[PDB]
Amino acid sequence: DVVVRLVYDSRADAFRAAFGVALADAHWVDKTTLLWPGGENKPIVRLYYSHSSKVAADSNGEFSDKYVKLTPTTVSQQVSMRFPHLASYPAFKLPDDVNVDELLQGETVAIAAESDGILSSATQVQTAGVLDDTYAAAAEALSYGAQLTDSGVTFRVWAPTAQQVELVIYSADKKVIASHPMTRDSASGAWSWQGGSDLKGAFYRYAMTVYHPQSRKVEQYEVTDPYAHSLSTNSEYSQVVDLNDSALKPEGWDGLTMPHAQKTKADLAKMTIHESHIRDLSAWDQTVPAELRGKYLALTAQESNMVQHLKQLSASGVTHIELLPVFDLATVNEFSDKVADIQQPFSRLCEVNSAVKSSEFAGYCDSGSTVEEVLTQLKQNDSKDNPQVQALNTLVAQTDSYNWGYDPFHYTVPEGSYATDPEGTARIKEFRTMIQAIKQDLGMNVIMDVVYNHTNAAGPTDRTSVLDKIVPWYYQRLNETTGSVESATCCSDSAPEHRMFAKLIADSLAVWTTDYKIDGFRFDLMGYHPKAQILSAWERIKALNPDIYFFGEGWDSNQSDRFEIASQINLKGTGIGTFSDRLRDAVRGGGPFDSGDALRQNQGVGSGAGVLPNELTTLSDDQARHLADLTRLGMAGNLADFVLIDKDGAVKRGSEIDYNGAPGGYAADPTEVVNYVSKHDNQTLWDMISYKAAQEADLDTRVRMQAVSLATVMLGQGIAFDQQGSELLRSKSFTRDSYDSGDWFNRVDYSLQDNNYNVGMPRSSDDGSNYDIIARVKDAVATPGETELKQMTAFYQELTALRKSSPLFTLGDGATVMKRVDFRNTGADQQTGLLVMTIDDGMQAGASLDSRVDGIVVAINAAPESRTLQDFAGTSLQLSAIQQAAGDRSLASGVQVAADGSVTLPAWSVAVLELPQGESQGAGLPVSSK
Ligand SMILES: OC[C@H]1O[C@H](O[C@H]2[C@H](O)[C@@H](O)[C@@H](O[C@H]3[C@H](O)[C@@H](O)[C@@H](O)O[C@@H]3CO)O[C@@H]2CO)[C@H](O)[C@@H](O)[C@@H]1O
Ligand SMILES: OC[C@H]1O[C@H](O[C@H]2[C@H](O)[C@@H](O)[C@@H](O[C@H]3[C@H](O)[C@@H](O)[C@@H](O)O[C@@H]3CO)O[C@@H]2CO)[C@H](O)[C@@H](O)[C@@H]1O
Ligand SMILES: [Mg+2]
Ligand SMILES: [Mg+2]
Ligand SMILES: [Mg+2]
Ligand SMILES: [Mg+2]
Repeated sequence: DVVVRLVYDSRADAFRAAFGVALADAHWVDKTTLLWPGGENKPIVRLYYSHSSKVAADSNGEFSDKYVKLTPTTVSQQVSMRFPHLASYPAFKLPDDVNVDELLQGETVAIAAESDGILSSATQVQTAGVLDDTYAAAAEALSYGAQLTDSGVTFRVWAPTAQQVELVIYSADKKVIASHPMTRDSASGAWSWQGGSDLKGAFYRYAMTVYHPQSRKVEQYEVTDPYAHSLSTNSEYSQVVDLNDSALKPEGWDGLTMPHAQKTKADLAKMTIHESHIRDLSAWDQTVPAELRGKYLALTAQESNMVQHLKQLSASGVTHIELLPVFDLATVNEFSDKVADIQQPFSRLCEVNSAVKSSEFAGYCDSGSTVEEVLTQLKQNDSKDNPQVQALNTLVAQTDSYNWGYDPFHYTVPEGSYATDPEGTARIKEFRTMIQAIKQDLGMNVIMDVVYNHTNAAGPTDRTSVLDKIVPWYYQRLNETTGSVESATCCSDSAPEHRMFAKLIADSLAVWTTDYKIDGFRFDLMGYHPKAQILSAWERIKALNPDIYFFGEGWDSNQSDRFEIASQINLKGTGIGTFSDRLRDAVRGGGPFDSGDALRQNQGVGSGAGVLPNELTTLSDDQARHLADLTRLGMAGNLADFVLIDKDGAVKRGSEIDYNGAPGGYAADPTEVVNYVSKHDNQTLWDMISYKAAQEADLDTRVRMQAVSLATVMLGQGIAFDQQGSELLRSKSFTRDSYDSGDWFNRVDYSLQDNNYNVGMPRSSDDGSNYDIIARVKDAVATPGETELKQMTAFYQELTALRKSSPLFTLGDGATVMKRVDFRNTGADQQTGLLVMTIDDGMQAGASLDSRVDGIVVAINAAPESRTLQDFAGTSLQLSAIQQAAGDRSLASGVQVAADGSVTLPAWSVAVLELPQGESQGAGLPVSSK
């Protein structure tokens, strides 16, 4: 056959380098199929390979490395189904005798040439597809990690391209005590090593010898176990652990039960979530013991303000705590001597942070002040023209203990910095002690926020690249042309469409479910996962805990060209929940990406769109009433098929109500919809109201706007979700994206002195464009103090208590919602901002689900006027006893129910009314025919 042929010492030589290997747009997708544009209509197409070096031209423009001949072919059905985004690529066939194993041990390069054997293009090869086709089924059948057995221990790691893998065993002091070559299984490409039970507690890493296509070199490095279940401090070494060991469990752990049922849809619909962060809970609470502040174990401090506050929220109807990342994140240093927090001396900050020591704040190094004391004194002269609080805090953020933690280092070990001792197994028992305290002592279920859509890093060099060091280019999603790891998620996008990463996800969830007794999972950026993968994971976890609940962010991920995505639209009818942005934006106003004056112009139902305009808005009545349509639809569970009367009087199904061009209603059951008006992401509800409220809306009115906004969630049929501290009017001083804004901007004050509003301009890098609008709105009214915080907590607990009190609020099943739930004050003659929902328990609905009532009315008067309703004239309607008992502290203070059944609501009020049930089920509130 032909010889494919082509600072330098000749032009001739530099000229040859220009025709070399470029990009990575060839895809080896199965054993015998290669997809590559560069080979179309070319008489010579070959896959060259080199075990130990780069496929390169020799001295006189010759490609001498071993090659395999490729013949043109057409894509198979199987290939097009697996990789639809590649189905248009020119296909090429490999001989069916090719030793795939041999080629995958090193570099492979696709090379094309003309009839005379002259080179046109040469590119690197993406091999994830052939890896799955060759090894995945065999590898899926095995179990991974350091697995203690009755016989001893079996280590296993999947590394189908590695040339060598050794198991390195370390002493407690991190000295090498053994290095064992592992045994490669040819069918699966897994490597294993079996030893005795004496390895319990040992530290270990895998020493890899593996080609990495990013560097094009056979790399040698030690990597922690992607299936690690225990770690040394800062995740440097994995550790052999038996999670079933009683020494790693609090007393009574094996009998720990879920306090709230999750079996039926009606059970699930009661879910009322408090989204919390380990430091946000306790970092500021002086009544938590100092050594437990910012720790899992703070939840055991029963006498603390924070724990007593959570206990009261639970008693009032908050049912679930959702924890921001408590798997092992990368972005906090777990070595305490490398960290400085704001409660500590400025001198400590300077010793750990060279950016501070070289900054304008260096003069504070030998002061006697703490960092917090310095930040406090910086407040008085802080402004848009001198944003000095955030200037210092941005430096503090580099070396503090604070991060949301959407930065996965190891998926199946607890985070170490939240433990009192991050070295070894201690964090496991502390984490479980926290879970037990939440369930047993606080009476709430636990949801974990999980982040399988990306890794913290990829490539052969980064400290936190684990998966992409062990099986390069497999676990990350790559650009089809360049082979670069995509970053659409924020970071290093993962590839849950690949079989062994799907397996890693499911195996990880199994540990959190069985070993840590987690009750549900919130999937970060779930739209980057295939629908089929999320559903497969759910099927596997339901075998372990039949009542587990999955939900996540089902936003469009722009991955639909590669697979059917796990989105709001596509998950309809599956029982997987998604956050709904429909009611969220209708009630808050605007959207997450608004900036500048739009933050004020875009009022929501909760901040007086239409009815109480500010000086900048141009919102029309029609627009306001459209937001109310989205809000009503969301209060009915955001169902695709729910029938309502829209702002123009037209009969519309939920899918026909527009949300920014998309069908508004998307769900089959309300348990597929998670409603919210505040979350860790974007501005807090209070900060949104502060951006949007008319100047004449006083402080007490703004507190009621907060409660009215939350009422649309708490009294709706969707699952209810809220940010920790909404009940305390929580502010982040206008910070939109506070993931690294530290204790200062994320403070929640459980001593009830203030809501953390007006503590300095937020981070300039992301909110600087908002400084002008912030300065204009910030000082309109006073900052909330103890009086307003206590009043808001009472409003909040009134709402959750109402939701908890009757199964009519939480019907669960979509057909049941359609049979029972209706709205009044609809159409072109509605009173703007008055939301009136009815829930039938009468004879036409079916059985009485609530023996105390024949029906419920929810009236939310999001308006500065009193409103009168005649819709229930002649009925026996009564204001709920829960609200009557709150007197002038109720959201229903001043509501009048006249003798004739007419109801008058004051401005910015919420009333829950009921038809008392007598001897037999009554007529109720039948849904109107449409
Ligand atoms: O340096 C890593 C990464 O840091 C920053 O990204 C962070 C986002 O700013 C932060 O909001 C958070 O984003 C997650 C959302 O909170 C979560 O609810 C969901 O939507 O997923 C988001 C991604 O996980 O965390 C990310 C990562 O820490 C920064 O913006 C990036 O540019 C930077 O690369
Ligand atoms: O991923 C990095 C990104 O994280 C955070 O952005 C998140 C938004 O905060 C969050 O609201 C969500 O945005 C979605 C909208 O809510 C939804 O209505 C629709 O428009 O889709 C959006 C996603 O395309 O998710 C994003 C992405 O995580 C963080 O705030 C950003 O600063 C950061 O860059
Ligand atoms: Mg960590
Ligand atoms: Mg930080
Ligand atoms: Mg793409
Ligand atoms: Mg009844």
